[PDB]
Amino acid sequence: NTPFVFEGGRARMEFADIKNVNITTAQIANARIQWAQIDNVSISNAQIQNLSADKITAGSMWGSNWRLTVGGDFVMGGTGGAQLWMNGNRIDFYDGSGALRIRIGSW
Amino acid sequence: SLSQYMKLSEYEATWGVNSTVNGRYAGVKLTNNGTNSQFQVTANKFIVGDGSSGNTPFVFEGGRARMEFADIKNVNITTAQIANARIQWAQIDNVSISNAQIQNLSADKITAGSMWGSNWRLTVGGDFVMGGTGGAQLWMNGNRIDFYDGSGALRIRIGSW
Amino acid sequence: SLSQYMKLSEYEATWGVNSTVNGRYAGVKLTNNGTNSQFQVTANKFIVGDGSSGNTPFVFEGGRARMEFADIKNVNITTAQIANARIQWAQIDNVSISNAQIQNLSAD
Repeated sequence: NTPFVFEGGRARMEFADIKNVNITTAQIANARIQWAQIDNVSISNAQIQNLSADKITAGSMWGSNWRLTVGGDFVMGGTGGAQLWMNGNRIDFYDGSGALRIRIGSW
Repeated sequence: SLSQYMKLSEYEATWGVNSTVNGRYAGVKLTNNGTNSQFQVTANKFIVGDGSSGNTPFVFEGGRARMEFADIKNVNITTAQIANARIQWAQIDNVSISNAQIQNLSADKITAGSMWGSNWRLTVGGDFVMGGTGGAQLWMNGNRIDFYDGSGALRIRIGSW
Repeated sequence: SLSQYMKLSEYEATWGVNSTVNGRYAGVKLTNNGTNSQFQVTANKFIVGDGSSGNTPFVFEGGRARMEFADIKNVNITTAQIANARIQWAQIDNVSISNAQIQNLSAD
């Protein structure tokens, strides 16, 4: 095996153990990390067990039984298929048949 | 031995180079004790130059392996300092981040100071404020839900008056 | 003929010092076939020791490039296992995270 191959300007390595790496550009297919400190990130998909954040700018939000739309509709589901639909004009309570039972706000 | 007190011994085909000048040891000791072949470069600077451009795109210097490019299938790292990092699949046990831009965030628990959509905000104080059509605004917290109209006039209050 | 080692054929200059002890091919084979030169260290341990302290702060051992420090301008990696990682800019197609602490989190 050639588990170090410096070829064509590229240090190919099958394994490495680096105590202290500076990197200018990484292209990492898989990355387990115990303690990161990231000044800026873009991410396509995250799966975070315990997120903490000082400010969250969110487009849409979705839980198992609620959603906050990009438009600002906070919709929560209820027992029996009931639904609170809330936005900056009104709170609507729908029942499990989809019938509006209470409106509070702009009619 | 047509080499310098290094030649090749039986047990250790010691291609030493062992440049000893002013008590600085340099070498290339290809030892092979037949169990561990050790190619010990001893140098303040190990270089791989490319055989084409005289670029030195591997330079180990002063304890530091400098690389112009690398292709590492597996890397343990104790400390990274990465200026730019594209990553296809991360698994991060702990992270601090100063700015994030996440297309699809899933999370089991979100501790949050303030939260801000295009037409809503949940403040650090616990005021959830949604904007509405015409500049209307539902402002709610654990004391009340207030509906303001497009002129900022309170139209409905529910909770503490 | 070269005892401690070498071989210039018209088509390949093999600077191959092939330390073959106990069937461990140690070597360093600088081939040059005039199209590709290859400096093949073959070693259980390619060490770069500093010529100063006898520290070995590059040690290619057992298929693993051990590095006390490194400065890599452009690393492709297939699998990282990073104990601590400061990163100034990242672009992460997928991530699982156990704990995050994010000062400003934009998300679609």
